[PDB]
Amino acid sequence: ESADLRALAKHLYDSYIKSFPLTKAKARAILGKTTDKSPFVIYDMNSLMMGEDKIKFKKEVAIRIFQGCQFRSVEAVQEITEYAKSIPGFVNLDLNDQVTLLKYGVHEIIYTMLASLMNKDGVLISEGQGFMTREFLKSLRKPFGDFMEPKFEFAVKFNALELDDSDLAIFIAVIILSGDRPGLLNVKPIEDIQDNLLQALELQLKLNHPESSQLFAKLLQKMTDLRQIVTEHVQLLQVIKKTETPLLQEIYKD
Amino acid sequence: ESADLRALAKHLYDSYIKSFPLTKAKARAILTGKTTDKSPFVIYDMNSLMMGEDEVAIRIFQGCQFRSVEAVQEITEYAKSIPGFVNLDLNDQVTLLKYGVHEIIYTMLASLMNKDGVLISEGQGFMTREFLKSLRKPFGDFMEPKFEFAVKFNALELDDSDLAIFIAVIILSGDRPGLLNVKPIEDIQDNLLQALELQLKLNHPESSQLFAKLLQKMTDLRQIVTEHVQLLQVIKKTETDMSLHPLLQEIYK
Ligand SMILES: Cc1oc(-c2ccccc2)nc1CCCc1ccc(C[C@@H](C(=O)O)n2cccc2)cc1
Repeated sequence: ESADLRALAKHLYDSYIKSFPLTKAKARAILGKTTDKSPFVIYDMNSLMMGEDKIKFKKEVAIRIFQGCQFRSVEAVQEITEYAKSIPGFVNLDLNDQVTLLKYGVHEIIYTMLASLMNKDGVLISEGQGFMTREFLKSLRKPFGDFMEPKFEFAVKFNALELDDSDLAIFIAVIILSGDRPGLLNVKPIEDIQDNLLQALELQLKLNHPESSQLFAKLLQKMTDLRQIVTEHVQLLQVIKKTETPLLQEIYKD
Repeated sequence: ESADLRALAKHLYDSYIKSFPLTKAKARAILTGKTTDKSPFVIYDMNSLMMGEDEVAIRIFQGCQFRSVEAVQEITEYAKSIPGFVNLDLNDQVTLLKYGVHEIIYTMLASLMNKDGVLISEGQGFMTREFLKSLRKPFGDFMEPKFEFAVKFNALELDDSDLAIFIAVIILSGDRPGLLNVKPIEDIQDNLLQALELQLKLNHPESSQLFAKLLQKMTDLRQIVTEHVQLLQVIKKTETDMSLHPLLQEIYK
């Protein structure tokens, strides 16, 4: 029934709003033009120095930035974890499976949601208070110059679909309820749920983007691009391990 | 109009049948015991390999190469039948084939597989999964991920008419590295995706969201290709005397 799919769609949009403080609509207004404020721009080493001193950020510079992405990605995991629980049926799943789906899904959500904060020239930083340019990130080092580049390329491609928060809220849920995560114990109810969410997403895009033909298919094929980016992210973290050689190390276990 | 989509579905299926001599329907008939087709000789060890022939790890490897070269040429014929494909920039035609070819091969190879092995030699033979594992250190690994994919993919229970549209969709992907005109390619794929969407709903009415589940397999396919390339580079260096087929070299370049 199309009413229940629409009900599922709004539920999720309502949860998403409560879970994620900095929304795409907001990020876009900031990027985009709503000149009621302005983010501090970081475009080289000197602008970074002021960036710290001016707005509060709670060794080598290339390292210090990388460690900031870690801090922020840990914050995002809690936000995504909170959102997951609102997805109808998710908390009724076996607890090991809940943890499994969060464990593997979280990086895909992060880069998906990152794209909302990125344009072709840079990324909003620190609750949108800043803007780190793409050039500045390119110019970091032999290891750290390629950390963000693949994520900018995906964003450019992802953002060309012009999804909004109402669309994304349902896409994110689809991602979490992936029944192919390794080590899952009861795959059926996960797929039962994802199938329900895929119906709601399908209907969401049709009503919200009636002229955008086959957008559902294009977005689902963007799931390969997310998976490939996540794959080649740990491929950098393996090399970081052999370059960046205590109780904080524990907090950012992964 | 759906009628236009049904016409495209029919057209692609027809070309599929004309391009691929060993269909899934034929493959399944041979595997299950249908008396339309005849039973395969089974290769499960060295003597059974010696009998069927009436160093082996390399022999099997060069055998898979010859079959991929053969498949590439079949896939190339199929592609040309795809409305709009031959009208594309020639450079892109080659690029779409370069990256789409192996993804098609592993998709269609699933059709020839069950959990316990794979049809060979136009369905005359059947080589067991376990036998393929028992091969030399660098050659014992190549087929497993293909089997693990096939088991998952075959569970969707697509038929040749479904596969015909899906492989069309794979070929006309506008995200291939180095394409010149993404728009004409994506316009055609939209049309194909619509057709597939209608094909699946009609052909598999009781099968919820098969379209979405099918598209998500394109993830699994791309991983299979990367694992394989990695694994070929190991053999380049291990086996200095082993030759890869020119057509396969230029694809992997
Ligand atoms: C296990 C087996 O053995 C034979 C075979 C064929 C003829 C003679 C002896 C064995 N075919 C198969 C499997 C089906 C054919 C087949 C297998 C694998 C591939 C992928 C293919 C590729 O990546 O291009 N390849 C090349 C070398 C190793 C893999 C393409 C085609």
